[PDB]
Amino acid sequence: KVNRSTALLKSLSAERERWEKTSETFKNQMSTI
Repeated sequence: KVNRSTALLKSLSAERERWEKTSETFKNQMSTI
């Protein structure tokens, strides 16, 4: 279904941005160990 795929694309884009943020915070914790 088209709505199904569109919702998946939106949620995976949000997840991609979230995981970029998560990698940034992991590097920040890396800098302070």
